Amino acid sequence: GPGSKPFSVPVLTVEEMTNSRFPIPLEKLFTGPSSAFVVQPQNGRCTTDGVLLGTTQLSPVNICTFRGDVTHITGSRNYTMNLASQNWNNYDPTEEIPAPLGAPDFVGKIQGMLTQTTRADGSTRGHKATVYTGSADFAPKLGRVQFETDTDHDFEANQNTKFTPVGVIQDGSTTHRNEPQQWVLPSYSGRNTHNVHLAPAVAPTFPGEQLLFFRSTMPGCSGYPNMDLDCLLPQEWVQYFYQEAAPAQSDVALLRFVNPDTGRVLFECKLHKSGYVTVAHTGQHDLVIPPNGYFRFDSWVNQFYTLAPM
Amino acid sequence: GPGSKPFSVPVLTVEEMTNSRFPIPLEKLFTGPSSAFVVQPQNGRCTTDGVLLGTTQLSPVNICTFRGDVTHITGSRNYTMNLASQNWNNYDPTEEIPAPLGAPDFVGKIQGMLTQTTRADGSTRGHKATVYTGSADFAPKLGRVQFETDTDHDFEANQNTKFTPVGVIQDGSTTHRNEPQQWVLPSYSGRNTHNVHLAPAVAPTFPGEQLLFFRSTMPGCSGYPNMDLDCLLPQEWVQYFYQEAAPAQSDVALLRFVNPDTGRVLFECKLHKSGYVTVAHTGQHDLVIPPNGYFRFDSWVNQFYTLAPM
Repeated sequence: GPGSKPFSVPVLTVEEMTNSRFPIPLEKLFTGPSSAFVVQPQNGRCTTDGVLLGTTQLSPVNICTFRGDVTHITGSRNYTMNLASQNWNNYDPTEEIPAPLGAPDFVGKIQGMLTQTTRADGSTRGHKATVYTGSADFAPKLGRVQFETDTDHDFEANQNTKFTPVGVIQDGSTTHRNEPQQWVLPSYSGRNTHNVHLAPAVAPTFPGEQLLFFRSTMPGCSGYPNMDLDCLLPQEWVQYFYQEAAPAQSDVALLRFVNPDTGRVLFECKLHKSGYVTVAHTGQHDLVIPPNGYFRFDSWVNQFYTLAPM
Repeated sequence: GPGSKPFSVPVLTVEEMTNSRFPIPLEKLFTGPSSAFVVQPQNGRCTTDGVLLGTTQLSPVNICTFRGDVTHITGSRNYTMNLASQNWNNYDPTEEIPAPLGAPDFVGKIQGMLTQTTRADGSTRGHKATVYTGSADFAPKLGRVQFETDTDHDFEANQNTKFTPVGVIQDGSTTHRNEPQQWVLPSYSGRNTHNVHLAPAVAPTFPGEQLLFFRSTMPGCSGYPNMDLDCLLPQEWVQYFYQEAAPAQSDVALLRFVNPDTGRVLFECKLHKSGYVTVAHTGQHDLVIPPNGYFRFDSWVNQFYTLAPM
């Protein structure tokens, strides 16, 4: 970037920031144990010195979008989308990425709208549509995704078509909140293929520590979905580290979460250079924060620094 | 004072950035005359020293969203939404802004989805919905808007409801591309009321200059809409100026648009302190830019600096 500032984090409140895993605002901070799952999201991954990882790209509005053109599957209301790149050029499967940037990084049924414009006359059309990212034929890395829609006839072939995500759904005849599964990665090249070029899984290692999650509630569109969505970094931090690209002077940036209403620190945390945050706590806990609170970088420390409990 | 923290613009390409007037990426740059109509958008308004204006707020995903509770209009598929604030608290109509932050700043028919969760059991529902921002009863400043939907019964009252925008429609006539009207501000308190606390209208005043517009194509959902959408500043520039808060040393920052493939400047432009851009050109022109090109601040200059023609 064009500046010449030492390392910092942005002065932004949680509510001023955006989830890096779905195009919705952040609402709250949450910490819980993670030994019972694998935490390997591919969106919202960036080192503190500005290296984008996984499927992470810069604008939050592109997260969980797809673009391309569609072909109807006869005898259904389903369509295959042959993907374009984000700027409508040809999609290139040989790029060293797990999937097109911004592709969904969790297994679930994401609902939104497919929209389309006919080039010759500028006629337009749009329908509700869902992508099941755990389906065998979800293969964005190969350039193909299938959508279930509300039409069997009202999309043209060979015309620009976009999917805009809105929320998630669940089958209400089944155990409530059984999906989405935010920590289950899709198989980006389809069932029984191996993902490539992934951002690594993350876990706290220091005793007494847990991940700190930046949490939103995904809109629900049908049934009884699990709408919790946790990201490792706000999108604005991805954007800021990309732009600043300040070298990490140690493995960990010590951050204090400041309450400007009282002038006191509420808690401190470790921002790991590979791009995730830990805190000293044991158990599930919804943090209760001043709405005008923000994070502040105070010191470079190592991974063996002992945090004050919160 | 002299020696103030240096101003800059981010190193981001047009395609890496986001429209500040609808939650979609930027696609291109455009210049044309604007003397016959008023250019007074309320989103994407910020001074170079970081003062947000109009209805402008920080995250692009919130633009053209609404949140609140809904009330069915008997005998129709229409719902009144009684607005909440962006963080689900009560909305305050006496705040010194034109309308809730991020509200639409153009007259048009915006289609998306209304989604809702019932608190007691986590049941959910989602439906297509259109808001007409030129409607007599479009009064977001007062805390009320109307949505035409695809249901007459499947929303509950007194439960959190969100509108997520997707794109625009055209109907009510056979004249193509006559709407949306991107430079017509809504009457934010309803028909025959006066708007308040507006960001000012902008115009080129220097002979031979025109505004430079940051352009996207809104998705279309029905009919033959005009999908052009021009903002005065990318959302990332709003975010960056807010965060950096570098003092303006004059009223005009000279930017050069750099082509890293050649090392040479393609064009130069004026970034006015009050937050818009002009170029020296006469006529309508779609700029042909290298996709990796970006803007670079080179100097503060005087109001009446003469730009190189482009």
